[PDB]
Amino acid sequence: EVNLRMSWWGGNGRHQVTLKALEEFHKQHPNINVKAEYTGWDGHLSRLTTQIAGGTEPDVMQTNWNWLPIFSKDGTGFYNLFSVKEQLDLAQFDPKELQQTTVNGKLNGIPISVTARIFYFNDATWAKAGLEYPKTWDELLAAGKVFKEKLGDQYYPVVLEHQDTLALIRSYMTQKYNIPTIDEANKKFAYSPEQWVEFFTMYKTMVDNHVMPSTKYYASFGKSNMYEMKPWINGEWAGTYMWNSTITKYSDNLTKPAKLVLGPYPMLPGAKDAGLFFKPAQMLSIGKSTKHPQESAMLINFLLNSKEGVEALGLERGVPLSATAVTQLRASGVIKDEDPSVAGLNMALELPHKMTTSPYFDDPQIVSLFGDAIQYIDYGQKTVQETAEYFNKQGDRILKRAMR
Ligand SMILES: O=C(O)[C@H]1O[C@H](O[C@@H]2[C@H](O)[C@@H](O)[C@@H](O)O[C@@H]2C(=O)O)[C@H](O)[C@@H](O)[C@H]1O
Repeated sequence: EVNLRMSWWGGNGRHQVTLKALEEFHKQHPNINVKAEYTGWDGHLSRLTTQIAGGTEPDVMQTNWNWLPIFSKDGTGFYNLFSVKEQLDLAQFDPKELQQTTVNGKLNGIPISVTARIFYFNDATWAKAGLEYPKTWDELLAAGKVFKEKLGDQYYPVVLEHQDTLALIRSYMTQKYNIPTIDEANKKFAYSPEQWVEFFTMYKTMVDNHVMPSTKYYASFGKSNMYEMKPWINGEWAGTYMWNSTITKYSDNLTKPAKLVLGPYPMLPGAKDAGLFFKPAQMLSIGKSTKHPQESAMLINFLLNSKEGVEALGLERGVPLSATAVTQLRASGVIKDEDPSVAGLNMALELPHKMTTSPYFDDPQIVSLFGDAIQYIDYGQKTVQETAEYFNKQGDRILKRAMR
């Protein structure tokens, strides 16, 4: 007679399918009740951090890979799933994906899917602009002027939120210099002061060349989710550098007949590595002190492995890593090669991508610092030179506290 709580984040489409899956789970186990706790991405980590600090987190959580150092530096912040391998079929998940979710030999999460940020474009707006999708960084930067002149000041090749930008310029810097962004031995960023000048100078170039809204223009709209903004819905902001695993949260709010379409991935001649931010998209974890680890395990197995859970959940989290699950969704015709999300992943996997991203590159205080920094620049409060030093200094401090 078992009462479980489960949290997750995502759009309403993801909420809808998860809710149907939990109703089927309860149908399958009338002795097991699941209270569902769901929101969008915004504030979700923050609410979870409060819960975990008071020992009141859910039995089952959808978790983010970059949270592992936050909650489980020593692998003990989430229940070890090696202890519930009897309810939960672990062999369906590739051992090297499961290694991305293991900390000090403890299995902290089951990776649901993998993802990298790639370029998707509004095919309607790009058609009107008369432009081909950029194949090079130089083309991306040259696209802004064409949009601006051809279609109007309100038209932009892409919109980039600060976290997207952080990833994008890093990918460019990885292509050029082929070094990790974070030096983990020394608990600090690897870039020289000059490469940080180059990083923020690139931002300023793209903003001046009309590639994307400045953070000041972006702020003139409202506090909405980006995919919920008018200039996104009406095609004026004509693309996104986005996780393939959540691309329908974006393309579903376009004005028909507009679609998001996979763009090419810009690669500097002579680059040894595309500098993708490629990671597990999300995990399902069990609370450290859950009073029901076995029922929590059963629920995660249902959702990720069972015919019924897998069918219900569809692709609202990306392309399943579970071998049974992904085979199932291909056989039911739900996974189609031409779908932007599946095509996005295939293209990414073919890109040279040996460099892995440190979970510290996505530390929420580092991401928040980045947005502060480009806002310094856009609102004229710091020069590029000053912003680059500021970011390097304040960032190395955060890293030290984060990697503590
Ligand atoms: O919901 C997802 O599928 C993703 O959520 C997380 O990303 C955040 C937002 O949900 C997403 O719209 C994007 O803008 O980036 C945000 C972020 O990266 O923190 C995960 O980080 C993704 O891997 C994915 O699970």
